[PDB]
Amino acid sequence: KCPLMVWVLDAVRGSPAINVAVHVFRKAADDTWEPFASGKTSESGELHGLTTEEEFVEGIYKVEIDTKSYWKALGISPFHEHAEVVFTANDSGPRRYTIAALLSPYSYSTTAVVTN
Amino acid sequence: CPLMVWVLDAVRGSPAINVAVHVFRKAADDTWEPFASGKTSESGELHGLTTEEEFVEGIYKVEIDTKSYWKALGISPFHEHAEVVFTANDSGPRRYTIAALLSPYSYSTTAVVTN
Amino acid sequence: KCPLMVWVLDAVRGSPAINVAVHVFRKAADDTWEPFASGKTSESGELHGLTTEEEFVEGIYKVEIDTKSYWKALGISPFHEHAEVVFTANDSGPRRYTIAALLSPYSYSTTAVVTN
Amino acid sequence: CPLMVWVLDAVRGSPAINVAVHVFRKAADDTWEPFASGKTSESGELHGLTTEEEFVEGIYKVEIDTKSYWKALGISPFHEHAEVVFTANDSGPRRYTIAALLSPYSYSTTAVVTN
Repeated sequence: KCPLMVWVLDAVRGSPAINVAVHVFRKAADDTWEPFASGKTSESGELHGLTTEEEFVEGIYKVEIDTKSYWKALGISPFHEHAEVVFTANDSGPRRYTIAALLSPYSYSTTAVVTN
Repeated sequence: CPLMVWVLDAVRGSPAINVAVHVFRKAADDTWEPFASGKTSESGELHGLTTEEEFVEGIYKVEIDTKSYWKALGISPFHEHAEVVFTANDSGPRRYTIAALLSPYSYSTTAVVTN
Repeated sequence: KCPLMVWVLDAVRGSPAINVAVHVFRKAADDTWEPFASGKTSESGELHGLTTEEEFVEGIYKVEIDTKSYWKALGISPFHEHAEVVFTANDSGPRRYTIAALLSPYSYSTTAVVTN
Repeated sequence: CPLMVWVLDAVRGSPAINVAVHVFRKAADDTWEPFASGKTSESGELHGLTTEEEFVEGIYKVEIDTKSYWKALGISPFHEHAEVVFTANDSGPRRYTIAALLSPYSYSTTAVVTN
């Protein structure tokens, strides 16, 4: 159903990271990043419905997570401007991508869960 | 130095100083016997826990006292402590660096094992 | 509903970590760890139904995740015997705990998501 | 040394050797201008990227070429590269250590900022 989902967690509060802006880009033929989809994480730290199976073709995608704005709204001084997750989407049978990001003011981790 | 612990603070972006660390070794009776202990330095490092002679094969548990660290900084954390349990020197002596990255509700640990 | 859930992900395969044994213990008055609940992660890497709101009283709990057996079944030589997550469960209004663990052969990370 | 990069391999429990790193600085026209580059050593460290004089205030992007690293090891990874984007030296000169921990489908990055 949903081919690309983003989950964001807050490692300082131990909670979902709510209202985090997320911008997805697709690399164009001229090597520039073209806006593809965007949204804000929900109360559960999830962002669903970014794209459809039809539109999400093979290509290089960048998921930018606006971490600095998130920390600033919480009164915390962070290190990063934003987190970037860059990957190739490949048709190798049925696939769904979940990008999980765990945020700390001076650190972050990201993991991809790719399922059939 | 066959066993070292390095600890970083992901909130401050700095070494985690004065973090207590207790190391245990599993005895023949399956209990955890105290093996070594210390506190991280201003660089977040803890050296000199043991010697090549004393660090024989066995199952070791490195307990990093993260709750006491966060409490001293006025932060109420989730975990009591981080626990790193591993078999050491089962294919001969190795040097181990246990790296820990701390957040109030999360931590990560990684081992760098060198021959 | 479910007060304690465990999620386990595999950072080498980018997938849920399936059939991972998980043992939960509660610290007794004599300072020993008493078995409390156990199970295996599902096809989604989740373990639900470990306990009930009635049984999950305030106390110190240890969640042991049998990572070495998981890696060995995949033909991978890991560092840790198991991962341990030790925490105090506190009544501070309605609370649900999700313990998330991300596994690599020589590293792991754990995060707690505590919600109302 | 005001900017250093340390990279670890979470699969092998070892430093990640020969990892290419490219650093960019945001120009007045909002484009990313090449700033410095290098490869991690046998210890997983990359030193000497820049000097205190050249490392002025600005927004920097440290690109760690993780896909090329995993491909050279016969592992097909998820990410193209890891990207660490930050404002540097906005309250005066600081020393930055960017630490990255790599797995085929995951990575973590942490910054240690010292004055």
